[PDB]
Amino acid sequence: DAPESKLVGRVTYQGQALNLRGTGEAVQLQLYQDGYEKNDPISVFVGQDGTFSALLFDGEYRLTTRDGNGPWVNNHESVTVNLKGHTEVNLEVTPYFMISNEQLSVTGSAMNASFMINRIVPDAKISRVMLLLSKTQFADDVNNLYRQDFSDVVPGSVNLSADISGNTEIVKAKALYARVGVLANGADQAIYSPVVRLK
Ligand SMILES: [Cl-]
Ligand SMILES: [Cl-]
Ligand SMILES: [Mg+2]
Repeated sequence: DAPESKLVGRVTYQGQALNLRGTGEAVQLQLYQDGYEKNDPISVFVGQDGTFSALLFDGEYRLTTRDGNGPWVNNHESVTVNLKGHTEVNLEVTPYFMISNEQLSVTGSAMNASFMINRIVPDAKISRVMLLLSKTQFADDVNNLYRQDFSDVVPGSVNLSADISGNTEIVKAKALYARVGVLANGADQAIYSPVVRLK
């Protein structure tokens, strides 16, 4: 009916893609269009690696975060998109925390996780830190085979060990993936490390 094109994008911080919950419509962005035709915003769901893709009608769009949704300041961050042919964009946000220098491993007895939690927003506080394992490439606070929360972690160097002994599902798993998550006080979603395949 009208020219259509693929829009590909990423949510980033200082140009680096964010690691998020990419399942269950956990993290969404909105695409707005201003014109005669009173077009409602289009919802786009962000993946685990912070990417999104949409087949849309060619035109001018305003890509923004959804109010109060995501592990970042509720600043209504936005970017103008001129969609004509295959187009790629990024959207800069301000995360509460960033996870870096991750070292994730499993023994027969424990999941060991060493990493750094960097505070980006000066008054942000950590609500919980999560150690996760999954049988699949998808791992998050809902989608996992094993989850252990830590509620007294502060920013800086972190060294955690979660007891996975006696967990038959981990022993049975043909493939095993690990991830860590950090949820800020007042946020609806955590920030994560990349998913690491352990077996
Ligand atoms: Cl062992
Ligand atoms: Cl569990
Ligand atoms: Mg901005």
